[PDB]
Amino acid sequence: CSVDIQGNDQMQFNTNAITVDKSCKQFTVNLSHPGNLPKNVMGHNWVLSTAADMQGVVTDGMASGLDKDYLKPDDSRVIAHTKLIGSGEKDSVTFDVSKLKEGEQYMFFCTPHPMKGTLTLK
Ligand SMILES: [Cu+]
Repeated sequence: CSVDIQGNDQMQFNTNAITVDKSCKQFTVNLSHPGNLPKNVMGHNWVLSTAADMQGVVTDGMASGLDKDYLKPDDSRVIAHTKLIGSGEKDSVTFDVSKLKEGEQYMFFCTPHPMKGTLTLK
């Protein structure tokens, strides 16, 4: 009931797709950042929302800026998120798998960078 994911200096996640076993009551993502660039210039976060909500999350996050991890505080669209990390740093996030609803489309993404993928219940 976890997955390790990396974001690198070339604005790439190392996976495009996360699957969550329905046996899991909670799920944990462990984000890391191979490379050499620091947070203030190539910081990554890992953020989960519905596909429909992603654009607003990104837009409001960019408006909120670096010190708020490029996320709007208390954004109710955000199901789960990590903090922003620079190279060598790590953050994990855990969420309640019962927040994932039947028939909904979930996406994960970094807010400052064009990096995204799908999250699916197995
Ligand atoms: Cu990023």
